[PDB]
Amino acid sequence: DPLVTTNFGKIRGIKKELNNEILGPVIQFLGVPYAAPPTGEHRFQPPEPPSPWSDIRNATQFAPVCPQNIIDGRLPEVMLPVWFTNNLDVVSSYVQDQSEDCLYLNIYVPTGPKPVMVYIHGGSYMEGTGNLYDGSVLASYGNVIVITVNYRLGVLGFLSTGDQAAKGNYGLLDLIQALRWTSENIGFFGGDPLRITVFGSGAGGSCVNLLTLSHYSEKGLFQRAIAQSGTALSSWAVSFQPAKYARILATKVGCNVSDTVELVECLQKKPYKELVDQDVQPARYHIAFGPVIDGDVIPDDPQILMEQGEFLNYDIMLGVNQGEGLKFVENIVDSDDGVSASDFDFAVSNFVDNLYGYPEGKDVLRETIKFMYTDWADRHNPETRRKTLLALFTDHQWVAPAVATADLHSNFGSPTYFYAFYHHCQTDQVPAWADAAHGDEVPYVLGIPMIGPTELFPCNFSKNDVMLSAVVMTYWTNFAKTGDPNQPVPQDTKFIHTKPNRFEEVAWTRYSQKDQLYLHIGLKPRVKEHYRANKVNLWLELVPHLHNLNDHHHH
Amino acid sequence: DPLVTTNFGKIRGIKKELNNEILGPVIQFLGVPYAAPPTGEHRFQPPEPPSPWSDIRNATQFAPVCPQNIIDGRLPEVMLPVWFTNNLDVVSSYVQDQSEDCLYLNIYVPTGPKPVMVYIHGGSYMEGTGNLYDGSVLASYGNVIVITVNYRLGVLGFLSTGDQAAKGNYGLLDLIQALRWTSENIGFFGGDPLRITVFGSGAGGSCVNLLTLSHYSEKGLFQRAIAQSGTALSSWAVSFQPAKYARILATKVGCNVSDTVELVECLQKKPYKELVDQDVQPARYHIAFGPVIDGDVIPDDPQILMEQGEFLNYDIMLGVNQGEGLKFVENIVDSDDGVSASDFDFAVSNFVDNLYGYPEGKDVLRETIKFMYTDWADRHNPETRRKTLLALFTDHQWVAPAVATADLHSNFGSPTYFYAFYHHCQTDQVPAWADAAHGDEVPYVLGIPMIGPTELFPCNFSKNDVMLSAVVMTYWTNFAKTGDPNQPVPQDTKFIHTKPNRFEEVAWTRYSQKDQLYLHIGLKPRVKEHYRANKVNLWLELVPHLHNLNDHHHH
Ligand SMILES: *[C@@H]1O[C@H](CO)[C@@H](O)[C@H](O)[C@H]1NC(C)=O
Ligand SMILES: *[C@@H]1O[C@H](CO)[C@@H](O)[C@H](O)[C@H]1NC(C)=O
Ligand SMILES: *[C@@H]1O[C@H](CO)[C@@H](O)[C@H](O)[C@H]1NC(C)=O
Ligand SMILES: *[C@@H]1O[C@H](CO)[C@@H](O)[C@H](O)[C@H]1NC(C)=O
Ligand code: NI
Repeated sequence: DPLVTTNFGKIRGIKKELNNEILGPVIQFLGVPYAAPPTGEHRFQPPEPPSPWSDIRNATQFAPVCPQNIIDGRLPEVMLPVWFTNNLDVVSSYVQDQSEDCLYLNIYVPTGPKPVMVYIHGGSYMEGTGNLYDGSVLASYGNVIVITVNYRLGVLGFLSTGDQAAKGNYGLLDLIQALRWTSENIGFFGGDPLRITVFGSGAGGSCVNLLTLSHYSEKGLFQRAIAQSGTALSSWAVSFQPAKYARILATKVGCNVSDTVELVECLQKKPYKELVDQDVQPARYHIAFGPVIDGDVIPDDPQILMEQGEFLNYDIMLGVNQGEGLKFVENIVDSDDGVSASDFDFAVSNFVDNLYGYPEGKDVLRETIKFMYTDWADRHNPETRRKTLLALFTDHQWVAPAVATADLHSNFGSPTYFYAFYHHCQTDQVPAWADAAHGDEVPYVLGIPMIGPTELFPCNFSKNDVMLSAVVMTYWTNFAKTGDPNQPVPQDTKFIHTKPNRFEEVAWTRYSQKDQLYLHIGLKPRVKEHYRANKVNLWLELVPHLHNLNDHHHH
Repeated sequence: DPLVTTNFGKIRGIKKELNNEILGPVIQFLGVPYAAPPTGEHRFQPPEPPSPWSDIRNATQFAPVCPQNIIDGRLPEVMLPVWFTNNLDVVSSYVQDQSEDCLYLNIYVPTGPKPVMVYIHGGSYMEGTGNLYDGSVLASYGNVIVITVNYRLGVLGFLSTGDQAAKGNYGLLDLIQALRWTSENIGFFGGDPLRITVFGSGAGGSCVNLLTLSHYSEKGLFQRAIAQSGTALSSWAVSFQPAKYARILATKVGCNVSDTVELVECLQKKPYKELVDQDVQPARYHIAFGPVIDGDVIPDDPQILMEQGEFLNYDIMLGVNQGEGLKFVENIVDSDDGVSASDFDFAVSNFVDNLYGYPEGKDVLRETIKFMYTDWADRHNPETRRKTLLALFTDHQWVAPAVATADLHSNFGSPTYFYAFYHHCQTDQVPAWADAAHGDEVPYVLGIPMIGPTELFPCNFSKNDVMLSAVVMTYWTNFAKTGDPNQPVPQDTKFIHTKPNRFEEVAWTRYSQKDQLYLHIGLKPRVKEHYRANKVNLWLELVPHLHNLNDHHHH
């Protein structure tokens, strides 16, 4: 009978055996309230502490998830993890039970104080749940406590009128409240509040970075951050026109009045289902509801905050996957796995126009970008065209921003580590020609290969996948334990790996803007330098110069 | 007693043994007049046939060379072959005996009709002599007749008033006259007038290409062309402001009168040395005296003629050397063999402004070129900077023009072959870090390694140099024999090679604009595709687009 007494009352967890003969069991505390329900007058308001209870509260099953709709095709596939979009039937079972009363977290405890890794999920800020990420294997394997969190999503978590009526960022404030709850109560579970690492993939990674830029993350709250395939600098990390979308939403539900306070009060009267089901489309590659620059939680544009080093110095780990942008080209690839020269020019031109605006003069940007992403040493290959087009989207939305983020963190003294993920397990839902796509590193970080194929992750993981997952978890948990991916657990070959550990002699060197060393995570691992340096510098150095040659405007 | 009766009279040659035990001797006919002396009223006039003689004329020693000055530092080192500029003391001995009466050619005959290879020398159109190129080894080894030619140089060979007073191109007309003489008389020496191949390096290669664009090269005159490191499309292949320089020269010698006919008549009265010794400097990277677009010999801009396929369909072979542009950077390299970021920016910017003119608006060209030639994967390496800067000059002045030439020839049906020369023998006069420079292929084509170091080519040639020279001569002479570098002599290993022939299994595939297959000539030979495709397309496609973004002007 796993009982723990927290500052709010006694809680009962549940022991769970893992589907691996080597891994020990864990104790799970599911559906733990970390804040009061954000309902009634508390909708569109910062989270309040949870109410205490006098008996023993059971935490043996997941609590309802935050309101969302993932079955009507409103989800931006180019932004969400492929494992999620390709397995909607299973994902749906995890979010079938919903409620506005959804501020709960899950704790996985292995059977001195242990490091705590807090996972922040996120695809587009509109959907998901930490419940989708089983932290059992990571906890048991790395001997760390793993926590998954549910924070307010979409409209309920991010609506903002651009003024005092609704300041936005409720979902981020929930994450901060979950971190405060953890800091104050995890010791009761055997956790170390002085060694808290927050990690997340995709929009979850964006959340991680945004938290490091907020003064609400007081010194000492958490110590390290791991942002996988997600930054605060991408076009879809922040909502820059919140008021516009708040009013479009209001108009659709019959609440669009002149006064913003009355508008919000009206929205607070609506059944949450009504707000969630409306179709509010943002510009392509951008978001409608999400983090906003309120001047308080998020003090200014993240780019400015980063350039000016407006963040505490956490230990930082970040990276990207070889082929993040799969969904960007998957639909235009012909039956021969190739992309035509015409589809290529069309795709590149439209992407540039949406991100940089239409030129009011003679174009130079589109012409230059098409030239740069054309393999002149093999310009006739339709498959190579597919590859370079995919690389363009990957470089622009993930690689460039990640490098810009790494450069600034190291420049300002944050111990930084960078990785490029070049491995994955292909399911029957992904093209045979595809490389690791957005979200593909998640199963490895969570140790799914160690417990075999699951409903959520059905790929038939190989022994090499198990070995690689073990390697990744060792680096990730070493980082959680010391802020150094190499300490204290060496990369050795043990029965758990099932195959020789190919990283035995690979020390993950710290990243610096000068050498830019990074870990190439794959079956042929090694530390390399200047990840895709040519394309990264094209986007960060040359393009801005060319962009300023003309006046541009959007629509 | 080597006697031959030509259409103009009997000529006596001289037998010559070669410094190689395997090679047979050759009969040399040196100083054979192929035209009448272009003196008096014949200065600045097309060449006339030579006068016949009734006795036996001796052709056992070189005739005086055409007027020139190579000792006062007026020679543009960036344009001339390195072996020439680095060994002026020896070169000077070959041009010490000069005369305006200089239209003579040299014939090398091996001891059915044999193919004839006519070598056209040329550094900047102002200096040199075919006498510098001993065709003995090529003739003996390949069993072909080799001819070297002396044509009018500099002022005497190319002065033009831009009108009828002096139409220019006298030196080119001399080459045509030498080819006509060869066509009509080489059979008397055992040569085949139906298999005449013209070849040349540097400005000599430019001459070769210009001849293919002239209507004066009537169908049947010659059948094949080999242009080594030289085209008719480079900035220094043609003189575009002839009148301007004709008048600057006239002013310097006291002949600048208003009437162009009177100006020319005055120049015709001057001692040739007076015209040769004047310092007439053209714009950097351009020429003052050289081929001009007269609308007759050269009907229009070579670029236009090439785009429109205005040339007969010859068998063509063309190529470039790995590091042509050595002299462009050699002087700015520090004692550490590197180039600073500042010197790099300065060199690139100045080169671009000279070739493209100064922009009258915000620059885009300089910024883009600097970005393209920066190795972002090793941006801190000063030696890499040296290499990329050298590559920039090489790509622009030699590679791009050669590829443009090859593409057009193949597009219009000319059987085309392309090579990249990646081997050389370093003398103690060139930097240890340098790769094959401009003119470095000459010793190999001429078989110099077979006879050991010479006064002109003092490098201590290795066994591999001998082997490679043998390989090159086989490809070149096979081309002369059949128009196909692979027939009829196979690339086998014989005692003459001294080392195993590394090209035994390397068939030189024909070049096409689609596959752009070329022969990589080096110690690790093989046919490759799309030589430096990225940089070539940058210059041929992207740059022209960026150039048109602004109005540009020169000074
Ligand atoms: C809590 O769980 C216990 C053990 O399964 C059960 O007996 C009880 O009915 C549940 N509800 C509570 C909190 O009493
Ligand atoms: C909501 O009302 C305001 C003021 O009446 C108006 O400006 C706005 O367009 C309306 N919202 C929309 C987009 O329909
Ligand atoms: C030509 O060469 C021959 C043989 O060396 C020599 O006898 C003669 O004097 C030379 N002069 C001429 C033109 O006969
Ligand atoms: C030569 O004379 C002409 C006309 O008298 C003049 O235009 C030209 O500038 C003179 N040549 C030079 C460049 O000195
Ligand atoms: Ni000017």
